Amino acid sequence: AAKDVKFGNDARVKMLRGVNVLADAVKVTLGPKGRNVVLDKSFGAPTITKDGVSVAREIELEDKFENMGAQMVKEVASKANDAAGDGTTTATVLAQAIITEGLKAVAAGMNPMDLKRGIDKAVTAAVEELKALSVPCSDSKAIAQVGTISANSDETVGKLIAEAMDKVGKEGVITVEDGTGLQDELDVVEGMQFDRGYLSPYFINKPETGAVELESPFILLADKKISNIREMLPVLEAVAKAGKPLLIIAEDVEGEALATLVVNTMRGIVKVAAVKAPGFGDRRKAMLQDIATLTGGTVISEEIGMELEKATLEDLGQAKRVVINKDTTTIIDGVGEEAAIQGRVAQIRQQIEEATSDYDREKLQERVAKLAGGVAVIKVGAATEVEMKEKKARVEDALHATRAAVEEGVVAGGGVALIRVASKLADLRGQNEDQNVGIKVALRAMEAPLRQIVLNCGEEPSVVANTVKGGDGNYGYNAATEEYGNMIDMGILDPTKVTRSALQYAASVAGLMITTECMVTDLPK
Amino acid sequence: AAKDVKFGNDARVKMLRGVNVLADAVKVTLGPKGRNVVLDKSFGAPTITKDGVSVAREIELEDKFENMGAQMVKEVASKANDAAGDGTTTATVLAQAIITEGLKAVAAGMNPMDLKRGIDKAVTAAVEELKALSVPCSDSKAIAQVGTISANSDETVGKLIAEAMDKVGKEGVITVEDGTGLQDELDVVEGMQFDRGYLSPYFINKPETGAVELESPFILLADKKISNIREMLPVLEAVAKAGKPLLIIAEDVEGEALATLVVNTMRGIVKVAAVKAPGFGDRRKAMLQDIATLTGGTVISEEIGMELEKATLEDLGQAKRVVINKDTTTIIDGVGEEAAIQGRVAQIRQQIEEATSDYDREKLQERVAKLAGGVAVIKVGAATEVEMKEKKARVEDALHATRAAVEEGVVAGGGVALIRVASKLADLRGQNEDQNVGIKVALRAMEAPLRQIVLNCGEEPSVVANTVKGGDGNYGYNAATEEYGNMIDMGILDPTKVTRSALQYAASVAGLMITTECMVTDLPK
Amino acid sequence: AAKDVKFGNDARVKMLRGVNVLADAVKVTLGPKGRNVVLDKSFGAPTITKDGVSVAREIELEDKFENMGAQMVKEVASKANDAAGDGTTTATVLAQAIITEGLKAVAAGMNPMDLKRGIDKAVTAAVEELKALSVPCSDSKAIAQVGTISANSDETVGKLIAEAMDKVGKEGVITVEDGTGLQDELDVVEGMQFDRGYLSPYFINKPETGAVELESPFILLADKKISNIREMLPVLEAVAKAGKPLLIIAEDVEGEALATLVVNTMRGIVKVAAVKAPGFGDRRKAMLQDIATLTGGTVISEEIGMELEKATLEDLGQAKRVVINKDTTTIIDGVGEEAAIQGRVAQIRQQIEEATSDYDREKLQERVAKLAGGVAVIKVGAATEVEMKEKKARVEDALHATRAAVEEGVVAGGGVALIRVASKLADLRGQNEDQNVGIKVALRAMEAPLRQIVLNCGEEPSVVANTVKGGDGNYGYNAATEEYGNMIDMGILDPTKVTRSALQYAASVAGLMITTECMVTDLPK
Repeated sequence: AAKDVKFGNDARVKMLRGVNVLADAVKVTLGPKGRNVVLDKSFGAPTITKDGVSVAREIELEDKFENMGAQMVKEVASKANDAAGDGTTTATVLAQAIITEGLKAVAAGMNPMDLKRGIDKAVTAAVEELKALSVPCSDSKAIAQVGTISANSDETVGKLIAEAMDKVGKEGVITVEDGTGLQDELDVVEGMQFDRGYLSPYFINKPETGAVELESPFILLADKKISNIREMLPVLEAVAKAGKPLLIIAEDVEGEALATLVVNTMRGIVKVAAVKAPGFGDRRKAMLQDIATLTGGTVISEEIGMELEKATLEDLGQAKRVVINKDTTTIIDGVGEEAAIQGRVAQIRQQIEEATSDYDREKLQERVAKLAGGVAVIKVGAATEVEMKEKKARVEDALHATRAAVEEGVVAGGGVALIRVASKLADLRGQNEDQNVGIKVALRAMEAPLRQIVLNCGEEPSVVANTVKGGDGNYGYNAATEEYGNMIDMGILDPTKVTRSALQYAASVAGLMITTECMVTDLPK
Repeated sequence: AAKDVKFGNDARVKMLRGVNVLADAVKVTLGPKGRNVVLDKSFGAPTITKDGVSVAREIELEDKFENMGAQMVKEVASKANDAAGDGTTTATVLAQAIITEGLKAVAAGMNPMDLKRGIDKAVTAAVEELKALSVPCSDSKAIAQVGTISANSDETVGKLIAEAMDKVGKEGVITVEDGTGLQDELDVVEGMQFDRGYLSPYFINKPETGAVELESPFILLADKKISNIREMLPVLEAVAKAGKPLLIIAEDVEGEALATLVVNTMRGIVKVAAVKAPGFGDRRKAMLQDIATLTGGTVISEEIGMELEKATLEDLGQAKRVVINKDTTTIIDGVGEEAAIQGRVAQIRQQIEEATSDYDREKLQERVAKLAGGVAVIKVGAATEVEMKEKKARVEDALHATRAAVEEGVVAGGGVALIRVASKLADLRGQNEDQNVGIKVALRAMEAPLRQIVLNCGEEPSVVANTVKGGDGNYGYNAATEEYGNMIDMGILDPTKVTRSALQYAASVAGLMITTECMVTDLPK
Repeated sequence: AAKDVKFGNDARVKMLRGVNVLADAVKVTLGPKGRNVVLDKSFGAPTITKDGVSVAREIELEDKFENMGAQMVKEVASKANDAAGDGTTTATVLAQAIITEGLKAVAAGMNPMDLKRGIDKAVTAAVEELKALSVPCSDSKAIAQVGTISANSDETVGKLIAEAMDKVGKEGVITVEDGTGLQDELDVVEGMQFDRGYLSPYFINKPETGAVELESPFILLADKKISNIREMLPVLEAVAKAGKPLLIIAEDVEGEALATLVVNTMRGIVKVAAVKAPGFGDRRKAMLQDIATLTGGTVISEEIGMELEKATLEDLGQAKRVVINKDTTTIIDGVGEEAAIQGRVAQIRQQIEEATSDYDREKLQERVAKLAGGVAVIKVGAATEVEMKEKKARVEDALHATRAAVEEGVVAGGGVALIRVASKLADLRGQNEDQNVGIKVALRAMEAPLRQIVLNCGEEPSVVANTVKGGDGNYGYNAATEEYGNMIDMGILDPTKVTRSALQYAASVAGLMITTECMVTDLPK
C-alpha cells in the first residue's frame, strides 16, 4: 500500500520518543531494587515481572515511526541477550543514553558521521579497557563462586556447575533436565552440539524457554534439500504410526515444505521439528556421517543415489533426548554403538595426522572434540515440582552466566565496570571537534546504568556516580546493601562477555540510528 | 472507474513534490559517507540500508499524482540499474536536479520543447565528452584494480575476476556459486547465456537476488506457443515424479498457462521456470537446435510434426545448474556430449564460410562464439556461511562493475566525471535563448551528485565543487579521506558505462517529464 | 494588568523567532547590492529604502515575546549607531548569527554561562586583533579619501571635510549649514559642543534628522532644577513677545516641567528646547560661567541669590544657531564679546598653571580647548534645493565616518575585516569545552556579514568566504565590481571604530540574551 515518508529531524525526534518509551519501560526494572512492571495477558490476570527481557518483547508503539525506533532498539538488545545470555536492560539503557545525547548534539548542527566515528573509537577503547580490567575465572573456585552468584546466592547449583565443568572440560557442553530424586544427578553421555537455529519459531513446543524438547525422537539425516512433501511422506507415516517425535536435519527447506510442516505440527499428528544443515560442503557431509554414526542413522544423499522415499525406521537414527535452542542444537545419548563412534574418532584422528591445511586441521580437531567429549547431563533435585521449575530456571541462567564468564572473564557487576572504563578514558581525543564530542557523549552515556540502578534504589544518582569515579580498581557501590567497597569481594559480578557485548551492540545501534534521516512508513489506518 | 484529471502547472508541482520526496529518500544515502535509512517491514524489526535501490523499491506516495511522478522516476532509475548494474542513486539525483530547474524555468514562461531539445543537445555533448575522457580497462591489471575497488578494496576477488576474464576471453560469461572449501575454485564448463527475461516476477525463488536458481533441472525445447496446459500435463507428471526443477524454453506462453504455472509454483509440488525463446525465425530454430545439442534434449515443433504430449524425460535436456536473471539466462554444464557440440560448431563454421549476408555472418559468428566459449564458474572460498553470502554479493557486484568497465571504459568516480564534463561544456550554445537555458539547466544539474556527496560528508558543497571545476583532467575531491587528488591514483573509479547510462536516462526522463501537462488517474478513495 | 511568564527553551525559541524576523528585515538591505525594502505609511504612498536603521525603527512584532527579542536587538543596534554613526545592519547580522548558533548549542545541554564567557573572550581577542590591523588615518590625504568614499565617491565633500579638519584640529567640531551660493563656503566662529541629549524626544523639530535646529535662540543659564513653571512664566512671556526660539540649560528638569514644555511645544507659541546641564559640581558652575561668557548671558543660581523670575531678555544669552543632537549639543557664534572670551580662556590658563590634580588639569585643558578652538561651519553649495538636501545628508554621514576614522583608524570594509580577524583567531582556546564551543560559535558568526553581502550580490557566499580566508592582509572581495583584490586600494573602507563597536555590542547583547530564561509580559489582548 501507500507509504508515508518522513525525513529530517522530525523523524529523529519521533524515533527518539519511541526509544524513550521502550527505555523507560525496561530501565524501570534495572538493578537489584528494580521496580516491578505489569504486562497484559489476553485473558485472565495480568502477569507481574521484573525481567527486562520478558517486558521488552511486549512494547511496540501505536504510531509507526516511534514503533520502528523501539523495535530496532529491542532487536539489537535481543541480539545482545542471545550473544551472551543477559544484559538486555543494560544494552537498552546504554542505547537510550547515547541516543538522547547524540541526537541532542546532532540538533546542534554537528556532523553525525563524525559522531558515529567518535562513538566507535570510544567504545572500542572501552572494550579493550574492559579486557584489561577482566579477572580470569579459569579456576574451579571462581567458577563455583559465579555459579552461586548468578543463581541468587545458591552454593549447590554453583557446585554442580563446577563438577560438570570439570567433567566436560573447558569448552564442554552442559545440558539440564529434571531428576526423579531429591539428590542432584550428574553423568556424561555421548551427544552432539552444533550451532544452528530452528527453521520456524512455531516449532517451539515450550515458548517460555524458546526451545524444542523432544523425548526419544527419531532422526532423519539428509544431505539434500527437501523440496516436495512426497519425498518424506512415507517416513512421516512411519513416525506417525510409531507415535514418537521426529527430527529433520537437511541441507535446506523450501517455503512450501516448511509451510506444510508447520501445518502438520499444528495438527499435532507428529511432533516434528527441522533445523538447517551444519557444516559446509565436504565438512558438512563428514559431520553428517558423524551424526549418523552417533544416532545409528543413515545419510540420504542424492549423489550417492538413495532418496527420502526409500526411508525406513531402521535407516533413521535416534537419541534419548534433543533440545533445539534459538541458534543451538543438542543431541543426548545417541543409540549408535560406542565402538563405531570410537572407530570414527580414530578415522578423523588419522585425518588430523595427515592434515596439512591449518583450518581443516582445526575443523577436524573440533570435530573429534565434540565427538568424544559428549554432553554433560545435570538433573535438578528437590521435593516439589514448583522447586523443580524454579531451580531448573536458576540452573539454566547460572550455566549461561558461568560459561560466558569462562569464555572471556568476569568484571565488577552493578554497572561499575562501565564507570571504571569511562573514568580511565577521560582523556581520549578524536581527530576533530565533532569526533571529540561524540567520544564525550559515549563516555557520559556509559554512566547511565549505575545512575539508573541508584535511582531505583532511591539514593542520589550523581553522588554515588562521583564517589565511584573517585575510587580506582573495582571499588563500587553495592546497590542491595547500600554500602561501598570492592564489588568482587561482596560477590556482585557480571561476566566480561555480557558487558562487552551489550556495550558494543548499544554503540552499534546508536551509531546506526544517529545517521538516519529518511523513514518510509505504512500509512496509519 | 472515474478518473480525476489535473493539467497545467498544478500537475507539474504535484509531480515535482513526488519526485522531491523520492529524490530526498534516495539521495540521503549517496556517497561513501551516505546516511543510513530505515525501511518498512510488516513484521519484526525494520531493516536498515544504505543501498538506494531498495529505498526506491520501497517508495510510493499516498497522493496519486506524486505517486505517478515518483513511480516513473523510479522506473527509469531501475532501467538504469538493469542497463549497467549501478547508478540508480546518481540517476535519481540527476533527474531531481534537472526536473527542479526545468520545471522552474517552465513556470518562468519558457517553451518546454526547446528546453527538452537543449537538454538533449547538452547530454549528447556530455556523453561524447565523457567517452573522450574515458580510460581503457583492457589490460588485466586495471581489471584487477576495478574488481578490487568495487568489492570494498578486496584484492582476492578482483584477482579471481581477472583469471576468469582471461579464461573466457573479452566477451565471456561469468557465473558465481558457493565453493565447499576455503580456497576459491575456478573452472570452465560448456554452458550458455542469452538475453531473455522471465515471463513473470513470481518465478523468482530468491527475491533478494531477483533470479531463479535451479539445481539439476530438466529443459523442454519447444518451437511453439503454450496455448493449453493439456500439452504440459504429461511432462509435468514426469517432472513431479522425478522431483527435480523444470525449465521451459518456448516460442511463447499464453497468459492462462502463465497463471497455471504460477499456481503450480505457489503450490510447490513442481518448481518450473519459463522464458521466451530468443533468436528469430530460422535463426531461432537454429539456436534451439544448439540448445538441444548442449542439453541433450530434443526440439518439439508443430511443423516437424511431434507434439509436446509425446514428450518423455529422455526427450528433455538437462544441465547441472541454471540461473534466470531479470533479462538474461544462464545454462551451466549441459549434459549433451561434447563431440556433438563440436560437430555442431563445425557445421555452423561451414555456415559462416558459405555465409553471404554480413548480418547472418555476424549471427553465425556470435553463435559459434557463445557455443564454444562456454561459461566460467567461480566458487567463493572461505570458512563461515555468513561470509559465503557477503563475499558472494561482493563478487556479484564486482563482476557487474568489471564487465561494465571492460565494455566501455572507466572514468573518475565520486561524481567528479560529470563535473569535468560540465566544465568542459561551459560554452555550449543552442539555436535560441530557450535551448541555451535548457543547456545551462543540464550543465548546472550535472553538478548535483558531487554536491550531494559533499553535503553527506558534512563539508561545504559549493566550495568543493568550485575547487574541482578549477582543476583539469581527473583531479577532484576524495570524499572518504577528504583529500584532493587524482581519482585514478586513489582508486575511486566508476565505469564509463554506468555514468553514461545514468546521465542519459535521467535526461530522457527529464525531457519526458517537463513536456507533460495532463495527469489522468483514479479518484482518491 | 495581569502578566504571564514563560521560561525554558520555549522562551529562547520565541526570542529567536523575533530576532530572526528583525534580522531578516535588516540584513536584506546589507551590502552595496542590498535589496530594497518597502515600509508602511498610514497615509499616502509607502516609502522604499535601503537604510537598515529606518527598517529597524518600525519593526515590532505581534507576539509579545518575539517583540521583546526584536526590541532588545534593535535597541542595541541603535546604541551602536549612536556610538559611531553606522553599522546597525552589521551589528544586527552579527547578533542574529551569534544568537542562532548559541541557542542551538544551549539546546544541546551546554552551559550558557560558559558560552557567554567564551564569546566575551573571543570578541576581546577580535577587538585587539582588529586594532592591530587598523590603518592610521592621521594624514589629510587619507581623510580626504575616507570622506570621498563615504559620500558615494564625491571628492569635493571629502576635500571640504579635510580643510575643516585642518582648521579646527584633530579633535575639533564641525557643523553643516546651507550656504547660499553654489560655491562651498567655510568659516570658523566661536562655538561650543558638549555631550548632552535632549530631555524629551518630542523637542525634535526635524524628526528625519533627530535634532533640534533653532535660529537665533535666547539661551537661559540656570544652576538649579526647574521645579515649578511659575519661574518660567516671565521669561516665557518675554520670549513670546520677542517671537524667537530659545535654549534652556539647567541643573535638572522635573517630569512636570518637561510635560509643561512639551505642551508648550505642541502649542508651539514658544520654540523651546531644554537640555541637562553638563559638567559636574564646581566644574559645572565654571563651564556654565564659560557659556555665559560666550553667549553674553548670565548664570542664575539659588546659592548666589538671584532667581529665575527676576530674569530679563538681556540676562539671557544668544547665539546665531544651535543644534541638539540625540546625545550632544552645539552652539554657534555666541553673541558674547570675543575679548571677554579670551580673558576667560586666560583665566582658565592660569588655573591650569596652578592645577596640581591630574584630572582637574585635564578638565581645564579640554575646557580651554573647546573654548578657544570654536566650531567650524561648512556650508554646502549647489544650484537646486533637492541636491542641497542630498549633499547635506552626504556631508552628515561623510563627516561622521571621517571623525570615526580619525578617532581610531580605518580597516578593510565590506565585512572582510571580521573575516580576517576570524582567520587570525582560528586557534583561540577557552578554559574548557563549553567556552571553546562558545569561542567557535563567535568565530563562525563573525563571517555572517560577508556571507550576507555576497548572497545579496547573488554569488555563492561560502566560496567567496573561503577565498577571502585563504588570503592574508586586507585581500577581500569587492562586492560592487565582483573582483578580488585589496580593499584599501579600491577604496572600500570602514572605520575601525564602527566595526569594533558593532561587534562588541552584538557580543554584549548576545551574551545578555543567551543566558535569558524568564519572559514576564502582559497578556495578549
